[PDB]
Amino acid sequence: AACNVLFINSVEMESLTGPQAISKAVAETLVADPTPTATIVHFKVSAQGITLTDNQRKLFFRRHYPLNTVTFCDLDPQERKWTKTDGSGPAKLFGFVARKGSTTDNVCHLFAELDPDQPAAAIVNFVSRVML
Repeated sequence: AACNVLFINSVEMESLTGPQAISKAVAETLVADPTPTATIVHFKVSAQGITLTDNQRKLFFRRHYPLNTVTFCDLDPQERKWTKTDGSGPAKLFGFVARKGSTTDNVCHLFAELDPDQPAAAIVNFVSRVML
C-alpha cells in the first residue's frame, strides 16, 4: 500500500534508536537552520520495505529502505507538530529508524501526515504490523 505524506527531514542518530531516536530527530528538525523544506512523497509499504518517491516536484527522485534495515516506526513521543512552511495548520509528525556500512549507526526519517484518511497513527500501525 502507498500513502501520501510530507517528507520532512533525515537525521543521523548514531547508535540512538527506538522512541528516543524518533523524539530526538524531531527536536533536531524543529530547530534546524534553515528550516527543512518539506516535500510531498509517495510512501509505499511492501514486502521489500519502504519506498519513497516524489509526488511534488522532484527534490530527490527515489529512496528505498530494505525491510530488514527498518528497526522502529512511531509517532513523536512528545506529540510535537510540523507547521508546514505554508499554512493549512499543524500536522502530526512520525518517522522510522533505519540502520541502512555502519552496523551500529542509525538514521531517522521524519514525515508529517497530509491526508485525513491516512493519519500518522494508521501509517505507523501498518508499518509496524508488516515490517516490525
